Amino acid sequence: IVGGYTCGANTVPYQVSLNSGYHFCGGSLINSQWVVSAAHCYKSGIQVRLGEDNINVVEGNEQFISASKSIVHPSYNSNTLNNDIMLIKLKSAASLNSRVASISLPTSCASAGTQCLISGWGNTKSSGTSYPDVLKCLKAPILSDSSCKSAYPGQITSNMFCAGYLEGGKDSCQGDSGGPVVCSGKLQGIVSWGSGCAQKNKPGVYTKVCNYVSWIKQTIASN
Ligand SMILES: [NH3+]CCc1ccccc1
Ligand SMILES: [Ca+2]
Repeated sequence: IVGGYTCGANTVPYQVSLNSGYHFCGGSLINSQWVVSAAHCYKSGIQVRLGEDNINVVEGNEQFISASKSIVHPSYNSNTLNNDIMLIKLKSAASLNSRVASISLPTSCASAGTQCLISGWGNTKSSGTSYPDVLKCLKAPILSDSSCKSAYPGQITSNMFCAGYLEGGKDSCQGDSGGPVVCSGKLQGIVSWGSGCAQKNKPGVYTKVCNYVSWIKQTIASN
């Protein structure tokens, strides 16, 4: 996250870190046994780390549960990043409390103008690199579909939205991938892609979760 603030320990209780010996992607807990992330975060041998604030320090609220199955969206295209969403099932169910909690799926798509919370452990510089160890938070509005398509001519599908600031300085960034965009207490987006980070007229692009709600529900009902 570039241009954000420190969230505070366990103030984003649905936030997960996907670990393969190191943090590589964020994710969101949608119930005690299922995590949703970006399909471009797919990897074998994922351990899901819940209850994290400092990802380099065991602070006491963590639950490290290995993944038993990962399901990438059947129409994920890695060249266009259309349908950049995947589900991860935990080997055992997470123990849910004030600090580890699932986030609700949407019943409505969020509109342009809606303010949202984006969070992650990704890079905090738009030029060069500095990775935080504690979770960073950013409040950003969903942008109109027409300013999104004007920023990324020919690349925005109906399964994407833009969120952020057209004049840059504030954005999600590398390592924030797969993480949550929560608007009014519902998961509306997944950190998916963009052109660099926090650049003028290059806002973050996010997977539009409301389009995927019945694939998610069907898939967890059957796996
Ligand atoms: N400018 C969009 C933000 C972004 C950039 C790279 C990876 C994930 C998110
Ligand atoms: Ca920790």
